[PDB]
Amino acid sequence: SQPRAIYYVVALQIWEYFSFYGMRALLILYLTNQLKYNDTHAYELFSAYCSLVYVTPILGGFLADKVLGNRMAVMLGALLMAIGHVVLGASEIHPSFLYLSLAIIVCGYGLFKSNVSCLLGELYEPTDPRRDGGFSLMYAAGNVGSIIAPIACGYAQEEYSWAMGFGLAAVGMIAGLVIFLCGNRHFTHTRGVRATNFLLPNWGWLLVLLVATPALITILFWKEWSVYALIVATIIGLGVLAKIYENQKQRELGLIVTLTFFSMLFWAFAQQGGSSISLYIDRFVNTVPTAMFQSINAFAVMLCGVFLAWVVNRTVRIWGKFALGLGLMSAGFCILTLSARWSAMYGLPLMVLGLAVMGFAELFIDPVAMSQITRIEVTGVLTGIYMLLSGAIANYLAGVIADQTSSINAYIEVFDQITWGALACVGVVLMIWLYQA
Repeated sequence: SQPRAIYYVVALQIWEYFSFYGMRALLILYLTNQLKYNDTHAYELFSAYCSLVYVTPILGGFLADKVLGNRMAVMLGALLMAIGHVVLGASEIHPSFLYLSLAIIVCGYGLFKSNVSCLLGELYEPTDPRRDGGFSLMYAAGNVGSIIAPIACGYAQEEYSWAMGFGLAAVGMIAGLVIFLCGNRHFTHTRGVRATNFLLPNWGWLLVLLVATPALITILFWKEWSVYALIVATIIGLGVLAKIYENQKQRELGLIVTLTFFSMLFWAFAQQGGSSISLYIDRFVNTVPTAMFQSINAFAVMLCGVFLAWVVNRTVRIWGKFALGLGLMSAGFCILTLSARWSAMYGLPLMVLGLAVMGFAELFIDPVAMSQITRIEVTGVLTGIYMLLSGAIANYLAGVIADQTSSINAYIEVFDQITWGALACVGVVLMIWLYQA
């Protein structure tokens, strides 16, 4: 019972999410298994990917805020992502096509994330009730594609080849793109730039897309450089946060810093969960295995979300929310660590449980880091810095935790340790807002 363009953006979200998360499902697995790549190199690449995927939407999603509009930069984000996924099928020739494909998709996603959010944002007026139902349709559609994808790319891989899998990701994105580009009625009117800021006609934008691509290619390629470009972006975000420290009297600011810190540690555990458990899985297992477990992440998230919207102070709220998210990440890793050491050491689906509780909490925290940002004291920037630290830094940290994993005894080492550590985060949170009350 919504407008036309909403069904469109919904379908494009389901197919884009399908593609991306199916690929990222196969990513670390493929990377170790048919590569020639050892564990740690694969961890640095995968990490690098996930992390930059969280970085580019800043500069990328802005390209549609200023010169391009939210019509063009989404179809561009989607084209970049499609071609990236396709070149990512041909990756088996040379250590080129890999970083090529990955940079094309980091660029594409870089556009598409914030561009599609702002694009749906440009449809409804500040009257429509159906606005919220459309964004919750974005939630649910995206997450449905999230449970569907790794089982689709999964059953596509092993009974055919990695080719059919990654090309199924590409094909999914292609169908999402066909679905979007078919027709009209979308808006945001991309225009306005005619030639030079400093020598900056279209040549500047060609240069921007092209050159952004190998700037990303060799960063995943050298991968030493990978770590450092974040450190660049990091001194940037921190210097800016520091600038944000206008007067205004009272400023939830530093306690939002507190937020983005605890959510950073959180996402380190969550993403590293994704990769380390992705490899751990096929190596120790008590119909297809492997990459289809990211589907139980997505599915636990959907269960918990369905029950969340089914259920319904800046003190009691944030207290409980963060302490519960952290608490269940920890518990998930306790049940997971005891899944590994019970499956083996003295004799597992309880690992499925561990993941399910990891999603179970994923639900719980970071609406609150995001609610608190929109509610601040401008707003759109704060969530950029947040997405930087929390998204990026936590994905590279996820990568490091992974490095420090790479047998079953080491895996158990890191899982147990991050259970007591996630729990340390919980405790500190509990203490904090208990003392707030």
